[PDB]
Amino acid sequence: SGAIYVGNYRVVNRHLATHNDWANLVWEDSSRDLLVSSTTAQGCDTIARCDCQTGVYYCSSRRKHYPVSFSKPSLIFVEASEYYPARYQSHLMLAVGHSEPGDCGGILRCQHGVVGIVSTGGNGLVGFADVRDLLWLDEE
Ligand SMILES: COCC(=O)Nc1c(Cl)cc(C)cc1OCc1ncccn1
Ligand SMILES: [Zn+2]
Repeated sequence: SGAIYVGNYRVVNRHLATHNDWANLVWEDSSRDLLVSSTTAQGCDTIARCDCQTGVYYCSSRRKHYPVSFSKPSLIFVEASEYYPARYQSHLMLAVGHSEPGDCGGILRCQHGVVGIVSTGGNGLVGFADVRDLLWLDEE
């Protein structure tokens, strides 16, 4: 589990969104595994605006933050889980890093701020849904 809290937005994995998220919906995209809902309080996270390929992510199944190198956001074939059929995920970055299902929502961050959240992994893979292209998270 986990979310990004930027401005009056809450960014979560679409597959982990609650009824309150869906009832206060701003934007969602199944191909990216992302959903954004509105919040009453302002958040403290800042979004990175960059092309970094190194950063640090939080792994709840280890209670640890790990430094990683990660690929650029791409369209990458993702095998079945309980939430989607084997399908093509978009805006996804991969790293070698330990991963299990409930890890989704952990933040990946670089020197500029929040890069994305955990979404996929296995087999020593961890996939991050990128948020750096969502420039509107910084306004309104
Ligand atoms: C074995 O069931 C699939 C599963 O839940 N795997 C998975 C794992 Cl190990 C870890 C995370 C955080 C997400 C995951 O799910 C998305 C996903 N499905 C498949 C392949 C890669 N990423
Ligand atoms: Zn960066």
